[PDB]
Amino acid sequence: NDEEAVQVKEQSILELGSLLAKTGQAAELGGLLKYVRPFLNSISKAKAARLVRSL
Repeated sequence: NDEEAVQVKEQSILELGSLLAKTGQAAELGGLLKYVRPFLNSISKAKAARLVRSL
């Protein structure tokens, strides 16, 4: 379903974010949180806030 797509999208955000963390990116990783802003409105506030705090 769509929930699976959202899930793999989230783990894609974590994966790519980890890659940017390993490559030492600042503006990219810092702008990632701004880029995922509209994506956080498609799901619950709990997972969104958790993602924000994690990143």
